[PDB]
Amino acid sequence: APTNLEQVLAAGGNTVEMLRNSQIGAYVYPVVAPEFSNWRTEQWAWRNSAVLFDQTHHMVDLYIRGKDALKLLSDTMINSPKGWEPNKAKQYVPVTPYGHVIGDGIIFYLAEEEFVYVGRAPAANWLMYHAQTGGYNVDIVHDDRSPSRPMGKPVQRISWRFQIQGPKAWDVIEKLHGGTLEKLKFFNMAEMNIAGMKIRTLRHGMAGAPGLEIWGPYETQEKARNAILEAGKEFGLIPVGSRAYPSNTLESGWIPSPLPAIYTGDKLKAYREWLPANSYEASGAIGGSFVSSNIEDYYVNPYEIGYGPFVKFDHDFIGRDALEAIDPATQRKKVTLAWNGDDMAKIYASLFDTEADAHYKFFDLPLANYANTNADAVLDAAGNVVGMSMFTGYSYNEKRALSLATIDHEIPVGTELTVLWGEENGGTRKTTVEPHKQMAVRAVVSPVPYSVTAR
Amino acid sequence: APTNLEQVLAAGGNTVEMLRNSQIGAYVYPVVAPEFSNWRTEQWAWRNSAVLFDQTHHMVDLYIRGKDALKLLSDTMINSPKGWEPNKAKQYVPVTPYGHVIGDGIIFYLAEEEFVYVGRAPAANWLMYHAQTGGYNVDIVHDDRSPSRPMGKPVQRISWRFQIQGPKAWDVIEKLHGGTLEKLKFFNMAEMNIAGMKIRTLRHGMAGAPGLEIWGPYETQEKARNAILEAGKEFGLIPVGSRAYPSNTLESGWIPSPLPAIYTGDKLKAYREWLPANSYEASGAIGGSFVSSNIEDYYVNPYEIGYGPFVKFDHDFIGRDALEAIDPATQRKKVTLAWNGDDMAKIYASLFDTEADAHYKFFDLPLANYANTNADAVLDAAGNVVGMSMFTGYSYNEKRALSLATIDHEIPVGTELTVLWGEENGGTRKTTVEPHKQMAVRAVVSPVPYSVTAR
Repeated sequence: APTNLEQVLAAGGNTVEMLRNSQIGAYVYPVVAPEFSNWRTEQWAWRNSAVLFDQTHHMVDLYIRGKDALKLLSDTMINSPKGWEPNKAKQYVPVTPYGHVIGDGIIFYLAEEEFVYVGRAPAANWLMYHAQTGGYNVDIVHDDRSPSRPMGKPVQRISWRFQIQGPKAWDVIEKLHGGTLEKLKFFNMAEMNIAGMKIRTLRHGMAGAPGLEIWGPYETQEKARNAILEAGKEFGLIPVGSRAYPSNTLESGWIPSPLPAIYTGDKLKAYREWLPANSYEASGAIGGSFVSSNIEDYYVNPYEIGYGPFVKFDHDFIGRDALEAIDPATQRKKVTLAWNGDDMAKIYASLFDTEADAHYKFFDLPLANYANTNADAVLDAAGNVVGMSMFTGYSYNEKRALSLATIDHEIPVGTELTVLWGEENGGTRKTTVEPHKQMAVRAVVSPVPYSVTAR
Repeated sequence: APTNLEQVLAAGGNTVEMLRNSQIGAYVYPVVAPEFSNWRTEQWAWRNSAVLFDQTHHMVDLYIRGKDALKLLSDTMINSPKGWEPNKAKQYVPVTPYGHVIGDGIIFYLAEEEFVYVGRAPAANWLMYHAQTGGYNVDIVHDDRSPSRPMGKPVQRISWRFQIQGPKAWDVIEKLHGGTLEKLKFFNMAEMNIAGMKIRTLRHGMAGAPGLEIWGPYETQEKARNAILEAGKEFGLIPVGSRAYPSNTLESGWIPSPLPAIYTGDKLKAYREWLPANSYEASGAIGGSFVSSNIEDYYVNPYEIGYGPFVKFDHDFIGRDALEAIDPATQRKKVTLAWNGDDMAKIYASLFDTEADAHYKFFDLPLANYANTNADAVLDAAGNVVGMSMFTGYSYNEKRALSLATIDHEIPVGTELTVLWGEENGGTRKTTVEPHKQMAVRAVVSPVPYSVTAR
């Protein structure tokens, strides 16, 4: 009977309990082969040779055109619009009237009155809601991420999207281009040659080496991919599969999975009435050890997950007054947590114990998340909750399990905290969750992007 | 330049070195979603509730029709053809003139002069070769297994193929049928109702409970699957994904991956000249610790992997004289090996050691194979090679790592052997293999199908 999120919550009991017991299953990175060689060698190659990341399938694309497109973005983003011209992209971050992050994605300024958003569903949904109901003179084409389990059905996108990354990425890029390619400033857009095509580019990079994101119409996907793989053999470039790909951010530092902070607040009710009952927001899941009965305790604001530097009070935008009220120097801070190797060994050892009543929560490799939104409690030595761990996995490059977290600002790097791993009472009813007992895992606060920190 | 296997071997150096360093990558179970809930709960359900196995995509189908179809099978199988009539299936096992297993699969006797083979490529290739060159009045339609990495392209098969299994499987089956369904003898075929369709059935089962394999034309796949999932909710039936599915045989006892024993022998040269250069046989891979320079040391005969009882000297068949020369009571025997939990913990612990020069070979869960054909040496206390371990993984039902092996006949159950896990010299050049060091893993000989054995 419910058709929108507001009706789902009215009928669904406590919002946290619903989300933490959702039947949605895993958050899937679709369609791309799980592995091409193996996830360990694929992780190694983005730090030691070169890789082709296939980003064609796991993100929502919004094609936004019209007289009011730039206004729609300016009205809804914390980012400065001042001086923004075609061929520059931004990491679009919208907040609610209450100052909390809704989501984020990349907004490409393609030409006059032509933009494309690329990212998870929540910030796309917010843009569509405002384009539809806010009176904007704008046309939107929504191209959903691909189906999680296509089961043999054909898959289409409007565009393909790849990245070429790694210490030898620029060598591959210039080999493809046919000569020297200028390294522009980060997120500036241009073009390059690939097999006689003019391919638009976005200056990117990771682990201290420049790279590119590239895209084009879906029909040229194979033509481009085969040229990249062929030219890159000289430099050891290998394609990366969907098993290894999402673990890259454990090293790069981007938290992809903030809870869309839209479940409460009278000013957000019209949005809850617009969001479908089968939306990401209504159907998705929360996993991990952090327990509150108030869904607001799962919200983050931009300063807490690293977007403080993007906030610019130089344009009107939703949530501006709330952000101006915040003191940036007392906000929780994004860190990397380096999980203790002995504790990791203990977690895995418990899978092979034939006599114990229970084992510790299965920690998949290289990505251990088991919901759309991840929320593990971070504790100090006295047992206080001092942060929230939001994305969890393992780097073959570091031989460490790692998570991205937001913790109280005064905690110095090198501090050993604990992350409570697993859920309470044998686990929630999520279909990703097998019965298990919890473990406090020792974790050292480290910088973001990750760098090795003595304890 | 090479067009067939014979030319590949002539140009490729030592056959073992080629196969053990092949660039083919992983042996993939295609198209079916890796997980629907999670592989641990999916494994648990085939022993505690019910499951839908989706077998539509990982096997080759041969549709064999004609006056000489039955003769073609009789001439090539060790199995007795005596008294074989429509609506009985057999596990077809062909051997070479030298007595060695080529492969195996299920042959359905559908009607007069109508058969279908379902299994891995090698026994299908053998059938096609004999149908094409042996003078048989027979027509064959070859329907390949689905692509390993479809990457969004549409996937078609002629038939869908499911199994319904688990202790509550028969309850689900009878709910679908609309009433009582007679349990026929194993591998006898009949029919059942599913959503108003007449669905052909194959009597099957596992873990002491009866089940069915069912099939139909590809176009009714969804209609059947949705009815099965709907009727099975009452009994806790869940679909199984492609990550958990191939690990079922570690409990059931079937070794899927004998090396096709066709690389040597003058009587097999005509077959090597017929096999394409991109065949399973030419392009595939051998992985594991067992090292010989003679590819024949990787061969098995039917008595060594459990098909001795199928051998019937009551018809003419290829390899009959070689099998009659063998003494069945001195042949190596198929067993399950129960890997030591402390050693498993040590294998996994090494992934989290930031200071060690090397770690042990990654042991994926729940299936740890890293080639088409698996060959790990099994050692006794004195260091002698006493068997070959051929399929490796982990059962959440047992909380044990397990492998299927063939070992010297005189080794009693309960004996603790070792399996050498990993490859030598840092590992072969297979793309599934990360750099690693070896470990001798303690393993207790146990019966097949697996049952817990005190040491």
